[PDB]
Amino acid sequence: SEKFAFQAEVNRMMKLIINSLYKNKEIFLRELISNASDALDKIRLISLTDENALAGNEELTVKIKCDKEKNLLHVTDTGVGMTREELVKNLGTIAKSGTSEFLNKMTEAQEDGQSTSELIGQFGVGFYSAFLVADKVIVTSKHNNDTQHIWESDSNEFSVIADPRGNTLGRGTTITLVLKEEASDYLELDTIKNLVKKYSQFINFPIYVWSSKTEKTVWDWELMN
Repeated sequence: SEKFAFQAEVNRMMKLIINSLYKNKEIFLRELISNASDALDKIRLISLTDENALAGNEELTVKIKCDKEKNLLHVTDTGVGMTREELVKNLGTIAKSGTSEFLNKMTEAQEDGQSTSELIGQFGVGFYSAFLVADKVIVTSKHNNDTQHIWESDSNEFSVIADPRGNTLGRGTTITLVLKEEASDYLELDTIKNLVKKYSQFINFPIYVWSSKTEKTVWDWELMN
């Protein structure tokens, strides 16, 4: 277990973003899906140049799941996944070149009143919008060149620890959200299914949502796109 603090710029960008979308929280799910999407492309492309790319988990899916009892929301993809170093640099710092660009474009557009929603998605920095509805955000990730790890933060800091459960993902990443009190509605299946459906009609991968039929009840992944 090792704790860290966010780069300054990432603290600023976290706020802009939480500010930009303050009245359209639902967008946090749009992004979490996009990211997943991107992650799955990453590996697919990689499967072109490597015969063992999918050896860890032969699937390429995105699977949402609500846990009302424990107040949790999960969004797992069998994408490329992240190594320990990337969890710390990609989430805790301004690693890319296009991220700095977004910090500038965002402040210039936000000042002249122009639409920003598109900016966040444009530069894929949408991950931080998860703090709009979550008190705690946890990212479990297994990548082919490392072991499984856990990242967790309440935005005031973050920490990374190797996952004591061992490689349970195969390959991929799980974004676990500890929902705020005012977001307990995102735990309702019907609410989640419409939002997932609404933001995945452009994903090149199948997106499932652990659902119930129903007293006899049957639970199973339901294809949404």
